[PDB]
Amino acid sequence: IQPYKPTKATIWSRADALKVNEYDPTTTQPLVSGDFPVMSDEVFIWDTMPLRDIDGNIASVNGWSVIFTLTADRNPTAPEYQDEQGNYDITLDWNDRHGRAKMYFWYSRTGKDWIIGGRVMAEGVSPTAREWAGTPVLLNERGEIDLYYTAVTPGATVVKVRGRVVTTENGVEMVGFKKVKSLFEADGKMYQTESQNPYWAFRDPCPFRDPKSGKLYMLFEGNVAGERGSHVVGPDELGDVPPGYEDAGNSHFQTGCIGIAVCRDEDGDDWELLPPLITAVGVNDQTERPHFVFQDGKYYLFTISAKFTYGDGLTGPDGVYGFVSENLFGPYVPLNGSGLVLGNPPSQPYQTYSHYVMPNGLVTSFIDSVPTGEDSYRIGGTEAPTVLIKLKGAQTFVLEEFDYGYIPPMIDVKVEH
Repeated sequence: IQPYKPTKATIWSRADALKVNEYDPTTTQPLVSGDFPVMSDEVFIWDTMPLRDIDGNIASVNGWSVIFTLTADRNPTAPEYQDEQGNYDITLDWNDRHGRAKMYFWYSRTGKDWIIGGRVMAEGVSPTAREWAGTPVLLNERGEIDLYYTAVTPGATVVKVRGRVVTTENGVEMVGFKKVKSLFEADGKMYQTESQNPYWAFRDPCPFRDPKSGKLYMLFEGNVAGERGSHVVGPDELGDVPPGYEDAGNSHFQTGCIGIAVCRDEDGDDWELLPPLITAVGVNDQTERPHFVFQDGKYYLFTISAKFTYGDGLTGPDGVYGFVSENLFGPYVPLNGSGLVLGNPPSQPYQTYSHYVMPNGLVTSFIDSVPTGEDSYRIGGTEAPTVLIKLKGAQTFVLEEFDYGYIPPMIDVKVEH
């Protein structure tokens, strides 16, 4: 017997979070310009999911780059959105996007200047009217895709739907996305359920093939199981806080975690829930859109979090947080000491969200709210400038800003059927 250290959740502690520096130029997103272009006058987009293979390679098909987006109609003539003076209030329309979210696709031979493709699934295919985020996985040279996504209301279920991409020299179509399959939902012993917490998270599936074992796993956002308000911020959740920083307040209401599941097969059909990789009890309620970069034989685990969902007595920016391990199952340590990788600038704290770090170091995000004066601001619902980061040991560094929605491919796949 070679005894191995047992698998245990890595704790993101309050002491770790106290290191978060909102004013670090190496971990701040470049300022978004108030004059940003808008992709569509018909729909809002936000969460953006590039087509990729199971190993994480961003993929074009016959030279066409493809992205999937969470999408919502713009409703400029809706009476509900007319203000006191009978003028359209975009903020109300934008805030209602989540309740009417649908999966669209877009394509481009340049990895930018996206051409809208429309709905992935015909209306009525999804068992829930709300389609929330996940991952489009290109399977083979027949152009078959497994779209892993979150079916929301009733409940929140990780699901997948098989279809295929068809290309011509004029553009791209998504066909045959007809049969949504239930994979798993929160169990209540490892991941918190709606019964335990009306505000529970269970979403953002990120399937991947482990580069070391070759087994299929899948990350998702969850909360630590237990009735809302029952969790305890104990010595491990507090961590090594300095004198005067012992008070956890009511931070036991913040219970975010990064979950992982394992597949019994190579087709991603039958999944088993595992205990979480990372827990943030007392630190942050929302460890969103968990995803990996594999580099230098290490596991870089990224998650998107918000200022608003920090534990009592803690703060930090909206943006990218992350951890690094030698091993898939840890132990993980916080990148840059605190976990902060790419924070919004405090002068434009809501400029972007739902970032995605790709294996080439390029980080895509969508524009939310950009200030244009003392009280005035613009709504995006469009792609932000891509920004290159470098991963180096347990450090990250912002390097270079690229064009709006620049998502170049890492591989091209030759498709016919």
